[PDB]
Amino acid sequence: ATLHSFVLVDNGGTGNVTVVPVSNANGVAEWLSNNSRSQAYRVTASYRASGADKRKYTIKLEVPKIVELPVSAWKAYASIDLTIPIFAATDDVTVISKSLTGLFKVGNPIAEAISSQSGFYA
Amino acid sequence: ATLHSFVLVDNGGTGNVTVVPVSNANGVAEWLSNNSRSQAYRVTASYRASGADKRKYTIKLEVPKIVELPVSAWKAYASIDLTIPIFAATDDVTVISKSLTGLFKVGNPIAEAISSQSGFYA
Repeated sequence: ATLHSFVLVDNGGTGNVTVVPVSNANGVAEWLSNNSRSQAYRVTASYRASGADKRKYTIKLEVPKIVELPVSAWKAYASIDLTIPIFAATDDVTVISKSLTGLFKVGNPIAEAISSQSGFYA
Repeated sequence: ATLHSFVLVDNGGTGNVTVVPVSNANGVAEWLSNNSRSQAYRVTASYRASGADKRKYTIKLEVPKIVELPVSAWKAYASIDLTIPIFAATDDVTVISKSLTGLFKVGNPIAEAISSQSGFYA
């Protein structure tokens, strides 16, 4: 099942965040941490076709900060649109995922930049 | 230096993909694999202010899959927009990354969905 509960944040066992499936309504897949709107981790995902030869994916993530904001959004917002051409059932496309996870890997440039409130400097 | 070479694809030593900073054209960052246009792994990144109290990140990725298309290609295209408000120097926001990786961690609903050329079903 593609729609199943998963650890979104892995702190190594203690302080893990689990998002559970709460909807699959007319296209949109929705995951949600067991919190109140304001404090909940969110994941939304759709899957459609882009023109003739490709498939499109629209993912959205909302992560709250620990620490004006009754129900107000002191959340970080992410939006991903991955457009991949249709491939034969025998092909291996694990690549894109490993590249995505490679982007946000801790100790990597971009991962490091998001943490310093910094840009990309030489 | 945020503009520093990194491993985007980690295959456990043999067949890793290193991306090197090639430009920083007065804004956008750009990492490329030592390959000809057609076959290279590509990364880009902007960093700008979104209104009064937040900042935005604009990341795009091109994942060539060795799989008509000479210069045109079986490229997987990703595009991330990450809106994050202003946070104190002392603050820990590493949860953003941890979340980003979670989402694309292999063995997870999403990594699993982009493989089978599937959507979110039960």
